Amino acid sequence: PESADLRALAKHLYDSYIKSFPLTKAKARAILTTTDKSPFVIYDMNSLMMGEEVAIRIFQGCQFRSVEAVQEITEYAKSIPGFVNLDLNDQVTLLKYGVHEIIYTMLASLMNKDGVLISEGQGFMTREFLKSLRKPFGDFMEPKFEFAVKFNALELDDSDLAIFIAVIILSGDRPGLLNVKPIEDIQDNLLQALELQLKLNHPESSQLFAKLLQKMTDLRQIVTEHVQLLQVIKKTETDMSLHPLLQEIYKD
Amino acid sequence: ESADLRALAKHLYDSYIKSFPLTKAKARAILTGKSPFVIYDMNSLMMGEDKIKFKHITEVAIRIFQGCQFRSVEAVQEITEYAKSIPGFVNLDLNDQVTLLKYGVHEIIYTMLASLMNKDGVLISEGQGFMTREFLKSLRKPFGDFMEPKFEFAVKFNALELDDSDLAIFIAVIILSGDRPGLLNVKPIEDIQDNLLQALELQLKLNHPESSQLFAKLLQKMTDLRQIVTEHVQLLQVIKKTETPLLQEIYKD
Ligand SMILES: CC[C@H](NC(=O)c1ccc2c(ccn2S(=O)(=O)c2cccc3ccccc23)c1)c1ccccc1
Repeated sequence: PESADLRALAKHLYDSYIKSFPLTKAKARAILTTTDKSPFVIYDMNSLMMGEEVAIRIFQGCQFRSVEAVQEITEYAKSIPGFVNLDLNDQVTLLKYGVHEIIYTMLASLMNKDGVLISEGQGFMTREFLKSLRKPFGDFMEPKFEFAVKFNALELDDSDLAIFIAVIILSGDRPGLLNVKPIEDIQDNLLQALELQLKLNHPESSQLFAKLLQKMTDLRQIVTEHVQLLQVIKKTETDMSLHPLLQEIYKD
Repeated sequence: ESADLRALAKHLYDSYIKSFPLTKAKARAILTGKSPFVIYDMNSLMMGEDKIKFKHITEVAIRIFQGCQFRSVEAVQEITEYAKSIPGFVNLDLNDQVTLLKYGVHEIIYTMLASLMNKDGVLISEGQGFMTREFLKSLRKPFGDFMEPKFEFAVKFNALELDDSDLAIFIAVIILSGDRPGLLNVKPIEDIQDNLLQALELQLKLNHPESSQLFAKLLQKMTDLRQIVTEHVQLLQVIKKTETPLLQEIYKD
């Protein structure tokens, strides 16, 4: 039926997602669970030193990946049908507020309860090593880990994720949007696509669609705690700097 | 099974009716016209206190806040009784029942508060009154900023045009959240909620067939509710930091 259109939309978004994100969840899980693709593990200072201030070295590295990620997400967004046709100011707005939610959603795919893949999967940084950086740097990663642990339990694959993150981008409740309605119509179509996708890809997973949507609460709260941490760093490390792209994303 | 979900929908509606005296259908009749005393300024407030029987009258802003808390306490008892009607709820671990209510009553209170609101104000005292939104945000800081976010929420929420039969099932879903901190047996909670969510989905499709993804949009509101509740405590604490005994006990939250 029009189901066909919805499948086509799912298929389109999956395709674009692979084109946009060079480290998929499927690649990630395969690394986490071979010989040619095993990661070097950083769990302390010497492992770090052999892998290549320390907490600032790590934070800066985290910044660069963050900037790279926003770049990927921007490319993916433009593939979402209708997105580029929206008012430019709104495109920018949608990007600014969607970027964190997508970054942490996808970061889950790179995480297990013990650590997180880095440097395209070549490296693996342990939760405890990150939990042991000087305050409050030692505390930026725990809520992401906790979220990922619950989120990974949903057992979503890349094809699921492609649609879900498209749904996130097209959030008409973002502050300062000029034309809510066209955004909401793209999102309605994306939601229907997502719903169908979940029903077909996880036909035993009861009300998975609802549980996925419910996980927006946790995402929201994570973003909030993160900006608070950024505000402390601002005043303590005045020698330090946020990347301009990241600056603009946190302005309001 | 599709008949069973409607059985559940109907049971929850009947219970909701027995538990919540002032329903949305009732409130909306009163807001549109078919008649309440209005509070739009300081003079009208005073006249309202000697017209409408207020049960909390024991600054001005403080008096209004205390009344809002009297009501909330009342609502907690209504929500509690309603939750007992939710199939499976009583059969849950007693500590878990207590936890679901404790973390759930606030989201539900704001949910139902929206049934009593429009862009211009809110029904009070069982619909005998109506306090204007302008008169609320005319109150001194921090008090002028406490109902505004509720109003913004309600406007958004009320646009979904839910009725009481819809809301009954939505509220039950909220109570049966398996992510409340400190639960001991999450399984039967999520189980019940799954059943409630199937019920809700079927309810909305049969009662709002023209609204394609109403289910999803309602689910998105649940996160809005958590944001509201989270933000509300951040003000509530500082209110215990402006208010300076048995009474404090009665309203310990
Ligand atoms: C968009 C927000 C952004 N980034 C994050 O909040 C964040 C944190 C850890 C991340 C990512 C993306 C990957 N990881 S990671 O756990 O794999 C990671 C943690 C620590 C150092 C890393 C260094 C390089 C690559 C990944 C790293 C984003 C941000 C904002 C301000 C400052 C720093 C970072």
